Amino acid sequence: FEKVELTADGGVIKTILKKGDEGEENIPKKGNEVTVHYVGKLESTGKVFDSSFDRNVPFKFHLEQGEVIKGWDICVSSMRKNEKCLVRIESMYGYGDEGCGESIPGNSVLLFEIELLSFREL
Ligand SMILES: CO[C@H]1C[C@@H]2CC[C@@H](C)[C@@](O)(O2)C(=O)C(=O)N2CCCC[C@H]2C(=O)O[C@H]([C@H](C)C[C@@H]2CC[C@@H](O)[C@H](OC)C2)CC(=O)[C@H](C)/C=C(\C)[C@@H](O)[C@@H](OC)C(=O)[C@H](C)C[C@H](C)/C=C/C=C/C=C/1C
Repeated sequence: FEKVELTADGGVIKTILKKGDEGEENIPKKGNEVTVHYVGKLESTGKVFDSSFDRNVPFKFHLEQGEVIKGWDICVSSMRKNEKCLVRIESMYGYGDEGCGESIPGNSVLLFEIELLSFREL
């Protein structure tokens, strides 16, 4: 499995589950609205905290605008259209010491599957 470090400290590590368009490297760019599916779980307890797959509602955000946690901007920036990946995001690139509400404690390593479906620009 194609497995790579997206930050030099190993804080964001991506394993490719299914290769996308690697032949033509069809990759989104900063500012593009991206459409993905995802599932997120805590590495510590294994608890799944969210799944757009189970909702069956694809998730949209603008890439590299700080709309999402840094490890996501870094991860999705590296994905080819139709790629499915597993990404491990250390707390510094996630929610840090604060965590996120009742579902994500402080100092949490996060594991997400992300599937890049589509992207667009105005
Ligand atoms: C119901 O489900 C939520 C998503 C939930 C929230 C809580 C968590 C556990 C989680 O379960 O997703 C989760 O799985 C998670 O950790 N995610 C979601 C998928 C992307 C990665 C991560 C994340 O960054 O969430 C994000 C995290 C929770 C908060 C941000 C982290 C980065 C930091 O820089 C931001 O500060 C600004 C805050 C939430 C989001 O991905 C969304 C889309 C973005 C916003 C809320 C903020 O960026 C915001 O600015 C204020 C905006 O500018 C936006 C686009 C305005 C529009 C109208 C709002 C859309 C809201 C959609 C929210 C929905 C689908």
